[PDB]
Amino acid sequence: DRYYRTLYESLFDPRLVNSSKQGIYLNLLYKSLKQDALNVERVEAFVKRILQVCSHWLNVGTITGFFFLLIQLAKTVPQIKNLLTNWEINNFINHFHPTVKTYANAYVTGETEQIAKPDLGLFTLSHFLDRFVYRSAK
RNA sequence: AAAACUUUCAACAACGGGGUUCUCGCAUCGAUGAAGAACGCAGCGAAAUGCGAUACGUAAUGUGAAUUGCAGAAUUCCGUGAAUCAUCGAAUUGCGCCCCUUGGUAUUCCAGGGGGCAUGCCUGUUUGAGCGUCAUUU
Repeated sequence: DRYYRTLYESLFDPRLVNSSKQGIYLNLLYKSLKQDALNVERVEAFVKRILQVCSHWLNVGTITGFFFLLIQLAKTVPQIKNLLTNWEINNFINHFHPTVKTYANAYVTGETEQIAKPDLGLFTLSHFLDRFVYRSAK
C-alpha cells in the first residue's frame, strides 16, 4: 500500500515533466498497474491521474507511451473501459500531435491492431526536424 | 534489463571578490556647561528618576540612623555622622565650638527640643585693662 501511495504521489511530482528518464518511469508504471489488477478502484484512480498528468506535458513520446500502456492495461483489466461510459480523453483526441490523436482514438474505439509500441527517440523534436529538413540519411 | 561516458550550450548550486592629509570660503566667543561622542551609568538594573568619564554623581549648609529586590558596609551611638535624605550659592562626605529649654530616681548619668558659632578685615557703639604720659590744696 505504501508503495502505491508513493507512486500516486510521485505522479504529481513537477520535476517528472522535465526528466530524461520518463521511459523507465513509464515501464515501472505499467508493471505496477499490471501487478495490481485485483484492486480495480486503485488502478482506475491511477488511470485518471495518469491522464491528468499527461494533459500538461510537452514530451510527445511519453504521452504516446502512456496511451499505449493504457491500451494494453485495458486488455489485462477490461473494467478500465467502464470509465469511458460511466472526460480528459477529449483533449487528447484534440491534441496537436497527430500520433497522440490516433492513439487516443484507438483507445476510445478499442482498435488496437494498428498500434506499434511507441519508441522513445521517436516523436522527439530533433527527430521531427530531421524529417522536416528532408535530409536524414540514416 | 537502456542506461551510462566525452564535448558544447543552457540554466540552477556552490566557490570567488570611520580615520589621515591637502586646499578653499566664512566670522559667529561668555563663568549658568555649547556643538560633538557613547560605554548605556548603580556592587548586582529593565522602565521611572538622578547624573556627566569627578557620570543614581564631587564640593558647601542643614537634618539626624538609615538603604532595601539581593549582596555589603556599618555608627565606636550618643555622636565631626549612614541616608537612592534635604538644601544647594562652589564621597575631603574634611575640621569643629558652645549656649538655651524639658523630662527620666537626678548634684554626677542619660534622653528629647531649640538656637547660634568658620576665619580675616574696615567703620562705628559698648565694656574693660596698662607701673604708657599727665593734672589734681580756688
